[PDB]
Amino acid sequence: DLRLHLLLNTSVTCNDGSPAGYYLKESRGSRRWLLFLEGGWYCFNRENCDSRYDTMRRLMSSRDWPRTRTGTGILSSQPEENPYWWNANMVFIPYCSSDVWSGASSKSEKNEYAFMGALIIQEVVRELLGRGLSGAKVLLLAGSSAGGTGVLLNVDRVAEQLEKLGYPAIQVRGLADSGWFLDNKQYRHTCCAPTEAIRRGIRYWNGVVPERCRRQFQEGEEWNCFFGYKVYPTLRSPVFVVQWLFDEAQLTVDNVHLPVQEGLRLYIQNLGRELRHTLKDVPASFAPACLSHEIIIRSHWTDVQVKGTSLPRALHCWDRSLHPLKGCPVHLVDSCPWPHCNPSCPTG
Ligand SMILES: *[C@@H]1O[C@H](CO)[C@@H](O)[C@H](O)[C@H]1NC(C)=O
Repeated sequence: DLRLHLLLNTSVTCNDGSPAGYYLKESRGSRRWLLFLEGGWYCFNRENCDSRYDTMRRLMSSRDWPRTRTGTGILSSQPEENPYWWNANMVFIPYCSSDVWSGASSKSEKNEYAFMGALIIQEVVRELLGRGLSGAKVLLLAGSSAGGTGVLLNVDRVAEQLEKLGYPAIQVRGLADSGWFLDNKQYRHTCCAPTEAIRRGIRYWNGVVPERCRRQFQEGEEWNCFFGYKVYPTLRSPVFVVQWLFDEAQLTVDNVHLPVQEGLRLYIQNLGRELRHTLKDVPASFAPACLSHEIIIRSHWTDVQVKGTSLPRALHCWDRSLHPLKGCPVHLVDSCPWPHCNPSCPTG
């Protein structure tokens, strides 16, 4: 029910130079817009991007994209599946730039691949203004995994872009799902250490980060802005953070692969404690004590609860807060210390 549109500006491309695009389901009565950034890791040199092109080509190219996609979770148009924003205009932006949505570089005689993630978002926003976004009251930029980090890197640029295009009434907000990572010590050492790979990626991609964060960390240190707890305080747009306390991707880059003995037990408990600590001053957040990865486009996303409140409810309470609320909380972080100490955790 979401229909493919390739970008009219065909200079804004996926990795291999094919045009980027978006899937759109309009809702005629609605002034709410949901733009969702797909995730799927990244690549950061010629050799690992070549490998990704062999076996993950849909993440690098639009050549084989289907004409439609079915919206699931927060992208579902059915109230039964999506209590939050079922009647919104929905946009799914495929991740085909392998750059955590940060890149601003074209394929050229010096570049085998194009890394245009940041420009893809800008161009989607620009072309949507002629399809009804000009009349929007709220634009929620959402995303899972690398797309969740992409929200953090791009939400304020979308707000700046709309302001400079003459649309200061559109309220831009962010929803970052499973994109809030820690640059912590690995349980065992190896690469991968995400700090080093992101450092190399930014140079390979011509990656860009939000301006205030860039000005804090300065040249050569912009990799810091890919880490939510560092970039979030620099952002002006309201951002709701969704993060499993024991995220599978975090554990993977930490070289944890699950009878747990004391060293690993303490490692996992300390990871949950550190994640919880970084969310202490994030007023809008949903952080269940589960070992999982992504939530908001999963069909059963309504099932998990923190302190008896589901994520669709928390997001609705967030909406109300942006118009504390009795019985409508927006800060929901588990305090129990082990995966699945919350009984509503996904089953697998
Ligand atoms: C196409 O996109 C590029 C890169 O974002 C930009 O420089 C150029 O002005 C755009 N052209 C049109 C016609 O939108």
